[PDB]
Amino acid sequence: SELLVNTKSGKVMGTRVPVLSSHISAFLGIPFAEPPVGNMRFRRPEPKKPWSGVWNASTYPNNCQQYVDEQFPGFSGSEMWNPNREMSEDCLYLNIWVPSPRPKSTTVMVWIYGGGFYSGSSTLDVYNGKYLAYTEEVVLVSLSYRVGAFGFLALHGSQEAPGNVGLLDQRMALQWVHDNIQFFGGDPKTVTIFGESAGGASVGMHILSPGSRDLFRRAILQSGSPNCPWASVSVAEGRRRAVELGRNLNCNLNSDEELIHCLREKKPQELIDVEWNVLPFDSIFRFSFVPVIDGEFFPTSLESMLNSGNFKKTQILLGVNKDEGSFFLLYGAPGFSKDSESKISREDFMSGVKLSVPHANDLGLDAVTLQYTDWMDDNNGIKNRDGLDDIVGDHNVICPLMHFVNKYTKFGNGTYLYFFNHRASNLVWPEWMGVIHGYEIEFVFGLPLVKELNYTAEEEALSRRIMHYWATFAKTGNPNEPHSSKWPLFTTKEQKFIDLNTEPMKVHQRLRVQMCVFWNQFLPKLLNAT
Amino acid sequence: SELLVNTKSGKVMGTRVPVLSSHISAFLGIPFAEPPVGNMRFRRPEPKKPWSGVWNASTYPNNCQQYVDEQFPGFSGSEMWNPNREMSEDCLYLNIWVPSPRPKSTTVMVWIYGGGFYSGSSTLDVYNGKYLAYTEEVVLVSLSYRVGAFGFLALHGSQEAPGNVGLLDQRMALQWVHDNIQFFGGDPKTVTIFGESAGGASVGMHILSPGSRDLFRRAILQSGSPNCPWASVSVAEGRRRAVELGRNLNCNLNSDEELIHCLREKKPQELIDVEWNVLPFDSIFRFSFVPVIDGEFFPTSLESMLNSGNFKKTQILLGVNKDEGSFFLLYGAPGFSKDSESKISREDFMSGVKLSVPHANDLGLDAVTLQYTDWMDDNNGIKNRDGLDDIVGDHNVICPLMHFVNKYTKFGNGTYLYFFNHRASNLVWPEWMGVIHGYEIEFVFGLPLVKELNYTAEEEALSRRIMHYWATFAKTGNPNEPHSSKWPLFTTKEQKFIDLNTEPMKVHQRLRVQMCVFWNQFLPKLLNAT
Ligand SMILES: O=C(Nc1cc(-c2cn(CCNc3c4c(nc5ccccc35)CCCC4)nn2)ccn1)Nc1cccc2c1[C@@H]1CCCCN1C2=O
Ligand SMILES: O=C(Nc1cc(-c2cn(CCNc3c4c(nc5ccccc35)CCCC4)nn2)ccn1)Nc1cccc2c1[C@@H]1CCCCN1C2=O
Ligand SMILES: *[C@@H]1O[C@H](CO)[C@@H](O[C@@H]2O[C@H](CO)[C@@H](O)[C@H](O)[C@H]2NC(C)=O)[C@H](O)[C@H]1NC(C)=O
Ligand SMILES: *[C@@H]1O[C@H](CO)[C@@H](O)[C@H](O)[C@H]1NC(C)=O
Ligand SMILES: *[C@@H]1O[C@H](CO)[C@@H](O)[C@H](O)[C@H]1NC(C)=O
Ligand SMILES: *[C@@H]1O[C@H](CO)[C@@H](O)[C@H](O)[C@H]1NC(C)=O
Ligand SMILES: *[C@@H]1O[C@H](CO)[C@@H](O)[C@H](O)[C@H]1NC(C)=O
Ligand SMILES: *[C@@H]1O[C@H](CO)[C@@H](O)[C@H](O)[C@H]1NC(C)=O
Ligand SMILES: [Cl-]
Repeated sequence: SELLVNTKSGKVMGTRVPVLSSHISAFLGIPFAEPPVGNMRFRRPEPKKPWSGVWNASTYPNNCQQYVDEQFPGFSGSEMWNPNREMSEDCLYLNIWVPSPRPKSTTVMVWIYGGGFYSGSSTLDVYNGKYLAYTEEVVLVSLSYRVGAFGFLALHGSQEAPGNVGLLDQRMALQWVHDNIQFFGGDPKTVTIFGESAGGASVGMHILSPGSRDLFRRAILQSGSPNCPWASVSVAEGRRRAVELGRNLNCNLNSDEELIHCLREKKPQELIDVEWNVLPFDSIFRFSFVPVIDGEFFPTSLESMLNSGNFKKTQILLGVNKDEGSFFLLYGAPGFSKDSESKISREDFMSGVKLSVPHANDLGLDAVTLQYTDWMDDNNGIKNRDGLDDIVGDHNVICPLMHFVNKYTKFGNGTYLYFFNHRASNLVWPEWMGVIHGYEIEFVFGLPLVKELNYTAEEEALSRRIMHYWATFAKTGNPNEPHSSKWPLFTTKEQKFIDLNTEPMKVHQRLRVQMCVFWNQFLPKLLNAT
Repeated sequence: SELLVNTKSGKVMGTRVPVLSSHISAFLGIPFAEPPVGNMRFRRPEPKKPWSGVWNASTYPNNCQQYVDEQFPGFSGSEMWNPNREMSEDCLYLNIWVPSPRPKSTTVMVWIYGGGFYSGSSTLDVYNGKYLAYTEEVVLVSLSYRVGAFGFLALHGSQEAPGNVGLLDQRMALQWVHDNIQFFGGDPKTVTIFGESAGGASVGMHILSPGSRDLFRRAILQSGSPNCPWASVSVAEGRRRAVELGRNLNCNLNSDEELIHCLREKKPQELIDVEWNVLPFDSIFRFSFVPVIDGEFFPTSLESMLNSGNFKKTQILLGVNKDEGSFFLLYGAPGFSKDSESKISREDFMSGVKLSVPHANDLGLDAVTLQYTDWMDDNNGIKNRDGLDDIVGDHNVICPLMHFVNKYTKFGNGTYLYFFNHRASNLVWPEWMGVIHGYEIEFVFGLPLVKELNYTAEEEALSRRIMHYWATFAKTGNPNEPHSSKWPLFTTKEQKFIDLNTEPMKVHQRLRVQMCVFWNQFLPKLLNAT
């Protein structure tokens, strides 16, 4: 009744779920695509053919095939991001939380997970949509999309592996929401897409892409933006990496057809076991199979589209965390450890700068080093550690996002910018890692409202504040409720943003402006000239 | 008797001068070279031919021909640097102050004036040697040398205008002191050469040049060093500037012989009136006719000599003032005025860095700008003003001297480094100009001991401290008297220096190390790329 919904592709039966001493409706694992298996590996997705009978939507779906992180086996801080369901190429499903009783036509929020375009799952505990759906009375959808080679192997000119098909998975789930969310009490004209890291870059890519623009109303980007250096490659580099994948697996490389036929014969984990081998440099915060600037999903270069205003004009809300770079250093840079303060020697600092800016020549590396080194105190291991942390976060997340925010605001209809700098009281990671990439998600999704998880009362209040900003923005284009302190519009001239933490809101201006002139203006000019 | 001295070139008669309620002997205007006039213009100096009779040495000599500064007619702050005697090409003279009664064999200090190698006079009020000679019981000499085209026109390969003849003037005066100062009670084995700005660069140039090394014992460099960017040119650039001088005067340019012959026929003022026209760029802190790296006075490049230890190994005392760049901006950069706070707009800032680093390409100018701009507050006219001030001082004086001191200390026998940051209570210049290039000289020469000049008691104490440091260093190679606070040696590892001011001594380390990494390491590497 409330749990039995007839959609344009067939009937679905959801389940009644408890939430915070109440209940709401969950529809888990609804298919929005034909399974992209067999001959459909690497191909654009196809709409799900209608089914007869009742689709059982009581259980989370499979997760897409991906490299599983084993660096810290059994450690919750890393395991919380790994697939928690069986992995399968048959993974194109979405999940829906609906307030109970079903509202008439309410705001919809669609979550796009991150994971560097090589990993990610809609089913992680921190993406549980029920607290936000219940607390803010929104219809909350989480989609899925192919990652790694399965989603982003790009042999431009082939229609069998054109590239960007994981972005097209996202778009097909948005099309399904557009066509069906009315049956779940959602308003298809008031859909907000939001996501973090690669999911934030994805949100920005749909803002840019003409074929995506009519499938949502407004957007939220968390710790990612479409212009991030890791978020896309050229057609030539994508082809190079695809050919090198075939080389690693002893494939015929004489033609796209023969290469693709070979790759389609391999078991999924065979592809995954060599995926990191196709990267051109030793690096951190770089991923093998990512979106390609193809001339179709992206009609021209990202920068030209931003400069000309060739993008969807709407409201955006976006922001970054204080220490975006810290876990990346843990995973690939010398001298870092989860079990120590990770004081970094001068030698390991120089190695880390090179891993962090792998495309830079030696003069570019010198420029980065000078910008982040205190030459009154250059053997300070804490300053070396924190300097590397800032390099990774500034280069890969904060300054790309500030470039996006300044270009977008010239043409958009409203920008709201935040700086999340609260360290959770119950964090399992060491203090040197600070406010880590991804650790605002648990506040956005209301996990501190769960007493059993042992957040402080101020952390519950912060989460409620953030959920209300997010959902009020989603409903109206403005995070502030009329009548009371106000989160001010970010403007080209004043460039205001707010901190998000347990203290009373403070307004600041020009987020990280000094370092981002270096990353966005000077270093690109230096690398181009040298 | 005491005032009658027979030298190797002939007899001289000095004069008895009052000083601080006592008296000392002065020997003013002693010739040490043949007048470099007529066909001797531009040529190496010749020793003064012996004279008969008694040279009347009671009067200051003529000053060398030079561009006279008329920017502020009648203003003492600028007029105090202009020639105060008649100008003449017949200007190669020296002055000697001798304690009374005549000492037996005492320490000698020889002053080399600055003035950008285009100006300067031994006879300025602030170079009056009588207070230092009387107070510290030293024999004090001030020499002279040809400036401008007369001293540094350079047509390499010609023996008629080889370049560097002003430096050979200085060397001939050092040779005269070596041969004759014993007759005045001075020890030729304990001669300290000291000088400021171009005079300080000159002192460092005699440290490097083999033909000079044996003519002094130890050295003091004030706000100047031999590697300063304004202090030398290549043989090719020296030739270009010489030919351009001839072009400005409608000279035959077909050979060095004809060019030189044309220039020797011109009145001195004719050369001076076009001197500034040969500079390659609009600039500040750049001078037309300066030492040339010739393969003779300087056997190889300054950097290669510093790197190999090819220089005199002895003790040095050297340092800088807080605001070296300030008067240079007043003289040639937009927005600066002696009669205002000189708050600098962003537009005038950009023009100022271009005038300050004239040799830099656009990428280099961006790098300077980024290094000295606070992008949280880029329209602050006070920050823009002080940033430009720092740029001029760091690039032209402080960081070249810090490079010299770090290279010298690897091979030398004792380095003492100071930072002079006292603004005089009776200064005639506005507050924004701070601690100005040249304004430590009056303390070195003891002018605050003259009650009539209205220095404070604390400033007289500071002057007495500085004169005792300078003279104790001259006598012993160590500015400290073994018995009490102590000025520590500058070492490669700890890099210590002291402030010089009216407060109790502070020891610091790594003088302006952050900016000097930029000027000494990064920017040269940037400018040398594709
Ligand atoms: O894995 C590699 N590099 C790497 C991984 C990552 C990485 C790891 N993870 C784990 C995912 N978990 C987390 C997520 C987030 N936050 C986290 C916070 C803490 C811990 C895990 C997190 C937020 C966004 C969602 C995901 N994400 N990114 C980031 C940057 N570089 N390199 C690698 C792995 C195997 C083999 C090789 C390599 C390298 C690559 C370079 C060439 C040579 N290599 C190999 O052969
Ligand atoms: O004079 C010019 N520039 C300039 C002068 C100077 C300059 C002036 N002076 C006066 C000397 N007096 C002082 C001294 C010292 N301190 C002083 C402190 C305050 C005032 C005068 C001082 C300490 C060292 C001894 C000298 N010294 N340096 C410094 C840097 N740039 N440019 C100029 C002049 C005439 C014509 C032209 C130009 C420019 C040159 C560039 C090309 C175009 N130009 C001209 O046509
Ligand atoms: C050397 O020159 C000085 C300076 O002109 C002569 O001394 C001046 O002489 C006049 C009268 O002859 C006195 O009124 C001044 O007081 C003197 N000034 C100084 C500074 O001494 C001196 O007589 C000359 N001696 C000679 C020519 O033998
Ligand atoms: C749907 O699946 C769940 C678990 O697999 C089960 O508990 C439920 O009864 C199923 N409903 C059906 C088959 O109608
Ligand atoms: C958004 O657009 C409306 C209508 O064009 C305009 O009135 C409003 O000022 C805009 N707001 C912003 C923040 O651009
Ligand atoms: C949460 O707090 C309760 C109450 O003290 C405690 O029993 C439980 O172990 C805590 N859980 C965690 C994961 O810290
Ligand atoms: C100076 O040289 C002497 C002679 O070798 C040496 O004993 C002394 O340690 C040196 N002093 C410094 C400060 O280098
Ligand atoms: C010194 O001060 C006195 C009184 O304060 C004044 O008469 C005299 O002119 C001053 N001298 C100078 C050189 O300024
Ligand atoms: Cl100042």
